Amino acid sequence: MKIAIAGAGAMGSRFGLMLHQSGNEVLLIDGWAEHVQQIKEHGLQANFNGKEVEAKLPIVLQSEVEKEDQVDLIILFTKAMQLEKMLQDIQSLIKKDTEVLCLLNGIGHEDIIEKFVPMENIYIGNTMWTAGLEGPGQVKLFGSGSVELQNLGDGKEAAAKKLADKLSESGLNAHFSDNIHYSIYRKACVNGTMNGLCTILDVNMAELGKTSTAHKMVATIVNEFAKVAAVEKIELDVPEVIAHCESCFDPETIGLHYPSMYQDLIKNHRLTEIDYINGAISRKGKKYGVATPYCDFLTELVHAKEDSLNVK
Amino acid sequence: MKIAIAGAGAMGSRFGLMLHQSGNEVLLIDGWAEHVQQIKEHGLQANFNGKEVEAKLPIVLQSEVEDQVDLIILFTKAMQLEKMLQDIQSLIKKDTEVLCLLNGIGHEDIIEKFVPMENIYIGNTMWTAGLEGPGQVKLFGSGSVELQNLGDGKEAAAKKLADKLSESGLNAHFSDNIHYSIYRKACVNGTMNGLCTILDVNMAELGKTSTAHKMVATIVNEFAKVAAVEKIELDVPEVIAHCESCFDPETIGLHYPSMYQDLIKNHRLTEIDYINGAISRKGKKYGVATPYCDFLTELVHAKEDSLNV
Ligand SMILES: NC(=O)c1ccc[n+]([C@@H]2O[C@H](COP(=O)([O-])OP(=O)(O)OC[C@H]3O[C@@H](n4cnc5c(N)ncnc54)[C@H](O)[C@@H]3O)[C@@H](O)[C@H]2O)c1
Ligand SMILES: NC(=O)c1ccc[n+]([C@@H]2O[C@H](COP(=O)([O-])OP(=O)(O)OC[C@H]3O[C@@H](n4cnc5c(N)ncnc54)[C@H](O)[C@@H]3O)[C@@H](O)[C@H]2O)c1
Ligand SMILES: O=C(O)C(=O)Nc1ccccc1
Ligand SMILES: O=C(O)C(=O)Nc1ccccc1
Repeated sequence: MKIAIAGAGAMGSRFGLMLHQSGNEVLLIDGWAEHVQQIKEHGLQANFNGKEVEAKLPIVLQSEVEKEDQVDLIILFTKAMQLEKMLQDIQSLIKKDTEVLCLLNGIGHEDIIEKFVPMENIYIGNTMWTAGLEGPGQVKLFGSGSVELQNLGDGKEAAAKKLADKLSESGLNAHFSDNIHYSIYRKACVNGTMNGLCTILDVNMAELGKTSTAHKMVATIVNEFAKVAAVEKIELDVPEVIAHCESCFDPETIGLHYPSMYQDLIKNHRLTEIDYINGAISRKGKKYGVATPYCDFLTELVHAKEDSLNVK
Repeated sequence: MKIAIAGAGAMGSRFGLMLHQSGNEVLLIDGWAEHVQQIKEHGLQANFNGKEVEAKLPIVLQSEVEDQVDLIILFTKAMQLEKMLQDIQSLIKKDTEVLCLLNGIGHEDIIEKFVPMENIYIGNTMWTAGLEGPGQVKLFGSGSVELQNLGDGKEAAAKKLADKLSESGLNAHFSDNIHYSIYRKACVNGTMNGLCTILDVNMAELGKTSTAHKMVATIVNEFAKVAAVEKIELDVPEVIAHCESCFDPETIGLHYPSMYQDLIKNHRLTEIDYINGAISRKGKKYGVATPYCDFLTELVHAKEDSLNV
């Protein structure tokens, strides 16, 4: 099939590369002009599991997408703050039958996606794959991963399973889930603890785990996520989710890495996705009458940090 | 009168120096051996408002005290206060006034283990100081002191003590509501010190951020809820404004708070357990939610652990 990767940064480049290596036709769509020009002239370059790889993937600036152009599957992989503008720029690509899959971190992206895409064509999930964008046209891809996804449209279960199988045929290890909202919240707890705490404390995940108060901070935040999720009839298994968060402390899994939010703000001086993670829990709390002070304070701290570095 | 400065770091050095320049007899007591040695050999050196100054002040290691004084001024960091009181017990006679001007809350409790209640005076100060290295301080700006007796009937003795300090330029005032005053300064220390430390900014930089006001106000409200249980009713709007006045680059805004100097610059443990930590402890005791103070205290301890302090 024809697959467009809308947002061809670290993760988008991974998925595009893997989907291309299995014989899919892949179009990359991106908003970073220098990145697009590099890929045009020299292809996408990857340190892929140690091996230098190059692939000439077609790429277009999101503002230059052709209303004549058309794909079967759009995979969204922008950062949360770029999602709307990306959808505005590529709407003409959204035809009757086009599947649209969102695998961004954070909560609530469906609402935005539903302004541009018919409900029956929306698939959402999250992923445990990782990736790094080293500079224009350059990515570093290590580790293993998985994808979970579910259809949001009534009667699209089989189409969702098919979509997961298709991704799995390119090595993406994708699974259909019958409770994607539970799965999104659970992963959001990980992003809601590791990302902001590492960023503010200036540590990697193993270093965070070594501190005497990490467990208390993680557990308090996870409880706040769970109280908000319960209002939406999602009952998180808090002890399992706390343990799932703390498993990131292990050097043998992902502990030696810095989370994406750290790479964004501390290393690259870019705005973070905090409003969509802890911030989403704060805004829900206010609306539901649930106290979410740690999410409020962590969000505030991260914004302050962004401001202190003069980030956008 | 013979004055001992128990804890002769940045602030203890200021007070000692100013008290000595007015003709008081001053003994410094400290636990930093290298600092004590430097002062013995070369005197205490200060950049004092731009003038290089040297004063040869007697100094003794706290563990080698022997040597009576009339007034002890405590100026350790909070974490060193108990050990300091243990080491200098022999100096605390039925006579001796003991004045605590440390930042933080609740130091009377520990002082009462060593000092009779009628001899305890407490307060806080708006003076500033920097310890640049052993035997070296930098002293700029203006300041003030507020203090009150804790013992019944010691009001006049407290006023006299304030006048004495004022005679050395310390701009000290008696207060009839020292607990209000301690809480109000603790709100400053409970916002600026931890937030600057965690965010790696000076006070003016903190004030320029979009969320500083919200963080300050939430914290101040937690202090006020705890203080109200103890029948202290903070004027929350005025306290918030007093905190935010630190944001002004033309007054104190260009400075890094003491906690920042401690942990980020010098890799030393902080006073967090006696500021935001004291509000958390009280919140547990009174059933009052203090989540910002809990989280800020946790974040600072995690920061300390990450720097292996
Ligand atoms: N990277 C990871 O390991 C990881 C893991 C799981 C989920 N996620 C999630 O996947 C989504 C995408 O993350 P990502 O890491 O691929 O983001 P990314 O920042 O690498 O890319 C996002 C978009 O930003 C653009 N961009 C990147 N750097 C830029 C710069 N300097 N100037 C201009 N544009 C620039 C990219 O070209 C791309 O269009 C996010 O929601 C993220 O949280 C990421
Ligand atoms: N510095 C300020 O401007 C200021 C302003 C108002 C209140 N305060 C408060 O006054 C109290 C004392 O503060 P300070 O600034 O004078 O503390 P300080 O850290 O300058 O000195 C306190 C004690 O620690 C010792 N010390 C300092 N560095 C050391 C080292 N490297 N190794 C071993 N020992 C060392 C000092 O000799 C001193 O005895 C605190 O409660 C503080 O919060 C300080
Ligand atoms: O950093 C991120 O944004 C992210 O999702 N990291 C992550 C990936 C897989 C497992 C755990 C955390
Ligand atoms: O840094 C400190 O510990 C401190 O108390 N600073 C401060 C001084 C004077 C006025 C306001 C704050």
